Amino acid sequence: YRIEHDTMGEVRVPAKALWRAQTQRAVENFPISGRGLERTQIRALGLLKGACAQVNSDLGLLAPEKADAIIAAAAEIADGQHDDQFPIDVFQTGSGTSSNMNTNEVIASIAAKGGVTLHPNDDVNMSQSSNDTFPTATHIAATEAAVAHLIPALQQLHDALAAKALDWHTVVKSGRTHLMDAVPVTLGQEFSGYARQIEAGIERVRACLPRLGELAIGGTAVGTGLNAPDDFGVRVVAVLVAQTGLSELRTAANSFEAQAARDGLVEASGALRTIAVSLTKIANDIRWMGSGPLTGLAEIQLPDLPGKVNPVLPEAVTQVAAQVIGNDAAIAWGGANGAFELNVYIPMMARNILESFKLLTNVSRLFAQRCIAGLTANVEHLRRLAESSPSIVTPLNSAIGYEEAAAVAKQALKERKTIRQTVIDRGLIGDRLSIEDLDRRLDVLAMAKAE
Amino acid sequence: YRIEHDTMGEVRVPAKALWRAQTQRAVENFPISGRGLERTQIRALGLLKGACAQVNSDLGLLAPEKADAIIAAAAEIADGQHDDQFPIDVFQTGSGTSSNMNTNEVIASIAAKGGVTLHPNDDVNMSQSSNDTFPTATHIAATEAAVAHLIPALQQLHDALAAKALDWHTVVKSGRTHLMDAVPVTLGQEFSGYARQIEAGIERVRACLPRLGELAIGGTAVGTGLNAPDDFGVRVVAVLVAQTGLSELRTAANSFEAQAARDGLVEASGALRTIAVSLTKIANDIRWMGSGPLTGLAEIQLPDLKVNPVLPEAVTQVAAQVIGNDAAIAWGGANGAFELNVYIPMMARNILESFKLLTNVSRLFAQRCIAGLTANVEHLRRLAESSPSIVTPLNSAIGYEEAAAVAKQALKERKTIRQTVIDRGLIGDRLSIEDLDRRLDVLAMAKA
Amino acid sequence: YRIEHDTMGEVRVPAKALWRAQTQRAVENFPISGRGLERTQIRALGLLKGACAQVNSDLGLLAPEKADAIIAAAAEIADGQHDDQFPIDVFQTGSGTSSNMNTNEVIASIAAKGGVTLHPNDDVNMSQSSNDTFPTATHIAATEAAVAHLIPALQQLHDALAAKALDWHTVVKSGRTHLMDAVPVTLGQEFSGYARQIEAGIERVRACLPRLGELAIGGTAVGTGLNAPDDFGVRVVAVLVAQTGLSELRTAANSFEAQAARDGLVEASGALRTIAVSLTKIANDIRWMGSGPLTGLAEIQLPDLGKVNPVLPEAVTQVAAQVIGNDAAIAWGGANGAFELNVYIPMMARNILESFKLLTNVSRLFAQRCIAGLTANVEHLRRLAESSPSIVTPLNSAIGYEEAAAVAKQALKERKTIRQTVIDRGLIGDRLSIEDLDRRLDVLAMAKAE
Amino acid sequence: YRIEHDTMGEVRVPAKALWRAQTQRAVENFPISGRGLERTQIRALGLLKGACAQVNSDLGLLAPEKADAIIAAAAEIADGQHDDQFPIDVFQTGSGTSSNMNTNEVIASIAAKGGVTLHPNDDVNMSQSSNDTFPTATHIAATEAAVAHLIPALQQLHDALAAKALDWHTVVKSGRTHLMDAVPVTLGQEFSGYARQIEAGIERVRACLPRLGELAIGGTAVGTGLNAPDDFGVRVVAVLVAQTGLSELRTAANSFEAQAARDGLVEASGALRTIAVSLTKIANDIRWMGSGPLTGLAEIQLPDLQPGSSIMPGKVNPVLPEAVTQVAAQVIGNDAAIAWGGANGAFELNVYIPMMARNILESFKLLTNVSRLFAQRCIAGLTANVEHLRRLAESSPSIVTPLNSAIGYEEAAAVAKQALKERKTIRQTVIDRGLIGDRLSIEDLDRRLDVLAMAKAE
Ligand SMILES: COc1ccc(S(=O)(=O)N2CCc3ccccc3CC2)cc1NC(=O)Cc1n[nH]c(=O)c2ccccc12
Ligand SMILES: COc1ccc(S(=O)(=O)N2CCc3ccccc3CC2)cc1NC(=O)Cc1n[nH]c(=O)c2ccccc12
Ligand SMILES: [Mg+2]
Repeated sequence: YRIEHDTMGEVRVPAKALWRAQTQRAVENFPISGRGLERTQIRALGLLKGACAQVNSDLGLLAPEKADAIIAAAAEIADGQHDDQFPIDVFQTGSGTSSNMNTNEVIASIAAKGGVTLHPNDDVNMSQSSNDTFPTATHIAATEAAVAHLIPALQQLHDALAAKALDWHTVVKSGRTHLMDAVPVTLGQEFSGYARQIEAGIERVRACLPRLGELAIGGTAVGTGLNAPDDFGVRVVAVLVAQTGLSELRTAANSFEAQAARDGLVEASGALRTIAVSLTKIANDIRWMGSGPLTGLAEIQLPDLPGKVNPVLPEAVTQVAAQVIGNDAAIAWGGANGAFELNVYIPMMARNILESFKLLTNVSRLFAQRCIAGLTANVEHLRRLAESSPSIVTPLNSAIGYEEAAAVAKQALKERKTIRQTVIDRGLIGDRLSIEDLDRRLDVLAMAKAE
Repeated sequence: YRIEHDTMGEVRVPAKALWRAQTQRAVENFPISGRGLERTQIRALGLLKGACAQVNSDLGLLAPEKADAIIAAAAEIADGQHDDQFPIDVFQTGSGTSSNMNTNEVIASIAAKGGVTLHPNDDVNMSQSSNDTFPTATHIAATEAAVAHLIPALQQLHDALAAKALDWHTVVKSGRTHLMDAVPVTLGQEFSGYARQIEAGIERVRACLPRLGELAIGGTAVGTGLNAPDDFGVRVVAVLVAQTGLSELRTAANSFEAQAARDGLVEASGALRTIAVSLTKIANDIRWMGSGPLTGLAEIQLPDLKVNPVLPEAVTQVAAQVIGNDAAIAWGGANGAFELNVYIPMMARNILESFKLLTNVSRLFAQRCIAGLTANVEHLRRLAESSPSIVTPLNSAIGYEEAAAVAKQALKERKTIRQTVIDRGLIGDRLSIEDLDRRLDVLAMAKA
Repeated sequence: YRIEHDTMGEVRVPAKALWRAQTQRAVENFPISGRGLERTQIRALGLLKGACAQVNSDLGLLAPEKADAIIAAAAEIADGQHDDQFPIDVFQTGSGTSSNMNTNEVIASIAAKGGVTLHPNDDVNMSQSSNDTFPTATHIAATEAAVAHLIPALQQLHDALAAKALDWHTVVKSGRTHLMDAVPVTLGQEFSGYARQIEAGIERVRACLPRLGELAIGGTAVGTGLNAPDDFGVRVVAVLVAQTGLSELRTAANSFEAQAARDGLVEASGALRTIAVSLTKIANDIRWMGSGPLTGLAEIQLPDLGKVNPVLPEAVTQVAAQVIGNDAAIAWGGANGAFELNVYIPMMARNILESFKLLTNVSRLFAQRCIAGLTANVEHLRRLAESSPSIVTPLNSAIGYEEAAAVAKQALKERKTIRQTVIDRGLIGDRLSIEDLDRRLDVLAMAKAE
Repeated sequence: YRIEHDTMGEVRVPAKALWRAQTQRAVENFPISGRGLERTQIRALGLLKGACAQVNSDLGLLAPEKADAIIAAAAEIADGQHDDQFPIDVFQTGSGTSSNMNTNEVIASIAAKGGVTLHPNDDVNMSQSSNDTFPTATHIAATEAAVAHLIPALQQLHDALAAKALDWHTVVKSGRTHLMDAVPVTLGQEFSGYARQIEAGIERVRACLPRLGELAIGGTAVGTGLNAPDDFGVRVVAVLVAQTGLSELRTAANSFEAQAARDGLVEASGALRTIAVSLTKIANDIRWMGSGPLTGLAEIQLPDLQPGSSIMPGKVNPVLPEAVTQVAAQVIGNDAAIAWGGANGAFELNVYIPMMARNILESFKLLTNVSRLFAQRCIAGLTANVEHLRRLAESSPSIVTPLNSAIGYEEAAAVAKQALKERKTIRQTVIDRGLIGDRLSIEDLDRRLDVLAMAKAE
């Protein structure tokens, strides 16, 4: 071990570690979850520290040699070379200051190897505060997870569901309302519904981006921008947009709102919770569709991970959905409980919203590729049940009367025959209606209003 | 106390009641909460039945005498004249079919008083099903609640907060982070943050309207539109837009999504939940600011309705209720099956209550709390003059090196920057007292 | 439209209103939800005011003619005769002081009609504060809801489920795991599981009562009992226990915890949330088992209120959703007390008391109008159990797993019993008698019932 | 690397991996969270497989050399020696069958290193199924977390709060109701309330154990017990209780309820949710009482744990109350996830077990760890600003009430008005208005205005 110090005194630190005294104190203060920042969060802190040093350099506030060493070290952090040098618990000081110091200290150590002396706070934290940096890194990570990862994953799941809507356009089957047999639909129409739920999910994510992409950087300790250049925020955002290509990143509309609250994470988590609600309905219908092979609905077969496969992907999707709903409740709880100039629930809110992004992204692509794409429909079976359902007797009423339509439905169900065969077996053809009229009235695909 | 004849026997119905047998059976079946539809929901059911009758008349499917009687009876319901004719529990069949039939029966009874005979099903429910009517009325009610009521109430609260942000632009005070003394801010800056939260709230509600305003009407039993005209939905929506002025009402993008799911309600509830989260921070800050007057922060004085912060308490309690309602909505939203989500009456109760609570408490908070707040200006300046200071504004006078030495000695000896500058003998040609006091001025440090 | 003169001006009060100026101001201050206190919280406020007057009379603090007038007026409130005299919104001052004052004013107005003058504060609120009364009434109402109403309702549902478990003891059917076919169970075994869920629900409600029944009365403004007799709490609780028979009512273990927090309501709501979770599983299984009549599971028929919509399972799952939401609102209020007082009490009381009422009413309806009248498709369920690929495993030691897999495939394709398939494939002989086959494919024995 | 053969083809497995083909398929099937089972779940799966092998040996179903090898391998897993051999995602098949097979495969691989051949299914999974094992291990883990870790941690916090309540028995201060000035209390009374919240928290955990400790073992695939000995569950429970000392473990009252539902986890989460609600109140009150030191309430001082800021060099922050309130938020979210999973079983199996297990065991761990840290690094070192607190109590308008019977409520109200206006003590204001004489001696004033007696401390 080695001796390091801070404004509170002296601290023993692992002789080898890139982090310094403040990080070590936080390792000792917060042994709670045993989990630290995720790859996406460390990448965002690296991007931000690089962009700050670039702007400080551009404003002649920081020596070029120091800015260059920060930019190079921060690039190594953003690329993933130093993940082991972020040991601090998620459950740390609410502003995320410990993690901010962790980035500063690691950057200084990297620079030192390369012969450059950086002061973690006077150089690596120049023009910044703990209060504006950690939420900025959080909103970069959440915006990147929304734009670069979740939206493309939902688009892949949308396309797989729309492809089934088209493939199954004429696959007529029983409708089901209240779980009870209803007038006909097609599997295609039901999948067009699932596709619309996912398309609307993408619209929900896009609608939250004008506020999710807002960054606190430049507001310093309390939102006033004291101890930063007046244009720090607009300059740093311009660097982050050019480096990431995320045009959704923007300076906060109000510098006080951006630090006193995290309402943009609450808003975004509501979009994710809505997707989790949509995915629950889609996955539940699909596993019920596959149920059997004998005693269930046996409408479709899920691909094996023939008719006896456990619906394991639907199970993963509905478990992810449960986790997103829980995470959402934790996010709203932290969101509400800010005071005055700072919301001090940022590390916990960050853990939860980034996890929700990751789970939905990963499960959506698996569901699309390994469940949706390989579903096969029991087409003739579905049509035979639709043609045999008491639900389709209604259009006979005007030809044969209510009482006889009811007797047809009862006999068809008891004898396990089609409506068409029962109407013939009861001797109703000629008297009340012709074969041509019967085939028009009982055409189940026409009844589903599909072609 | 009259008796009626249902195809499972004899049903006694109160004599002044306009509902008939199906509604009276639903009253007997669902004695669960003892609360029925709200007036917003009754109004929306009246609007939908008048619009359907109009379109069935325009298409020649319904005789103009019957259409006229349905339209007149529907206008009375939409006008609030029959809010006592809807006795069915919220906790009813999950399609809302019972309340749909309640509307059909009341219109039939209103029509019969003017000498016209209507069949509740064949005439008043023509081209509609048991499953596309109650979700349509729910979305009409929620869209009206968002556009005509909530957004203007939030704008009133925004304008009250923004007016204080301007009044108090130079009312300097101490910042607080982690509840600890921080560098100066103004009371106006804090109120500018509150105003932005409510402005972002209005943006959040606006953002959900393209989906909240989607109506299922025309989809009939399963979403296929069987037994409705092909253009029923588009024609009914046009009548509803014309009659209500709500341009946000639209036909569903997908007629299956619009009946299998209520995801539009779940989305909208998320916006309301975010507003509840914002209101909690605003209300909490305001009651803390008003706390004391000896044991608290005593920064502001709330209007009296030793003043208890009763409107901040009402706001925070409303916020709690919107959070619970939101959880119930998401639970019902997720539990659809195949062609129908059967949680509609519960989801409707919860999202329409959330709209109403937020509307009503926002206007009360704006008018009877925010507008009348008074700042304790001299107290707030004394707190600002006790905040930590920084040496940065001395750099141009004593240089980076001396400024850094001032900062170190101030921390070590637990002194202010100001006293440390004086104690180090730094007052001279490089730095007058005037210049020290101008550089460290607390309102300049708030950068207003 | 009669008129009243306040400490702050004039107030118009409805003529047939028994409330006075403080209530009317609260009506004007809080037009938020349009919903006031429930019948159970009005009753509890009457109970509490009667017992407080009894004790103030017993200690010689209150003239007995005034105490008698309060006791008579409070009894009318407790008996539900004045449910229309409580117009204040739920969303009021967070201590429930407005509703406290509403009760004091209504009692004074009832007393006035019988010739007795009571000061709402000095007489009806004697020894009490604005902060220990409303939460005491909340905990009386919630404890009475748990003990007199919800437990007996849950016991009625338990007994209905258990009676089905016994009637269907030998009704063999396919198990289902992951929604896929599995080895046999009986409908009786499944209903015995539902019954245990409800019996465990009753255990969960019983387990929260030591803390749900804790009353703050006597703690006055901050929990110290300043301006009350030292034994006010134990005296008032003893009168409430004697009058109501509710032995679960008790003084708070800690008078500060009883006012700074409402953790007993949060605890109780968790038990109600667990019951809602159990009822969701039971109601969902029942509506799935009734699905059809052609394209669903068609295991049972629900009674009308095999084409019946499952309307009571829909009522039960909707109520369960409301209980879950209410539970989230209660926890939110519970967490956000400050120092000597939690000021979310009216919101918490609304939510907890609604949850109790919905679960009570829907459990009785579910037991009586759904569970009691279910009918099983007994022969059909046995035919599917006897035709399932899941039951060929006990053939392996006779014919090997490869021929057992061939039997399973042919039984499913030809829609025949495993028994008939084994006979049709010519496997009856020295390796397998008809009697040994019938032992190996005895699906009811595979379910291992009593 | 090193190659293997499934029934569905050839699988490559890391070289130092003790898992086999089924585990490697699950790794490829569920790349969702990148997080697998925690230490406590792995331990429980080890305990369970050892107890099962012991019972199968006792009943003469499993050869003793095979049982001894499973027992030895399972003890290594339960001792935390193999925490890196469970790579499967939490978000797996909802019965937890993947993690069950992972345990069977790791045990077979440990035994093979000692020259004994075990079939992961026919030996290590003997008398068990893919559905009654993972929920049994979940309930063992949750019961152990409640009894061995959380209750002791909560007791430590209770004792720290109760010690402050006693040290501060006479530390008089103004009450606060609605955040407004109220009549006197002691800091000791407030801390006795916080102590009771934590003690009630322990009572809530104890009250759930009769159902949390119920185990599905012996139920097999659908709860019937088919393909297992009639008494397998009571025999496995007897072994677990004897080896662990966990008296709360029991065989389920109903074998169907035990597999079709996880209501015991929903119930236990409710107790943890209530503790999070109590901890929120305690931690919020403490950081408010520590607020300032110049612009806040400055009632107490929290022990300094790390530098608060670089811009404000000497500012120190209530970091432990922030950790506690963040944990509480996580426990409330976790609780919502668990209830959601608990409600959505179907027929003979609830298929939300891995997700419900992750959330319930995380809530136990966060609450245990943060409770100990709050007790040792915050509560134990709090110091009260006694003279500040007494000065405010002695200047409070709220304390004029006991003057009423001497000078009347109108004159008492004038004393309060004046004191508050002129920033004086009530005692001094009563003097500066000449009221000491006939109706009121100087010692009679000091008896009426005794702020500690007004707090009515036992
Ligand atoms: C999950 O639903 C099923 C699963 C499998 C099969 S099956 O292909 O394996 N099948 C062959 C057909 C048959 C012929 C004669 C006797 C019995 C059977 C039943 C077995 C059918 C079904 N549904 C039905 O039999 C539907 C049904 N129709 N008519 C009714 O009167 C009736 C009464 C009660 C419940 C359901 C029914
Ligand atoms: C809800 O499940 C059902 C509902 C109704 C009925 S029914 O009684 O109305 N019925 C009579 C039997 C029959 C005879 C010949 C051809 C078709 C049919 C089906 C119609 C059966 C079923 N289930 C099945 O047919 C089950 C089944 N068995 N064998 C399979 O190979 C198969 C393949 C795909 C899907 C399911 C199956
Ligand atoms: Mg003070």
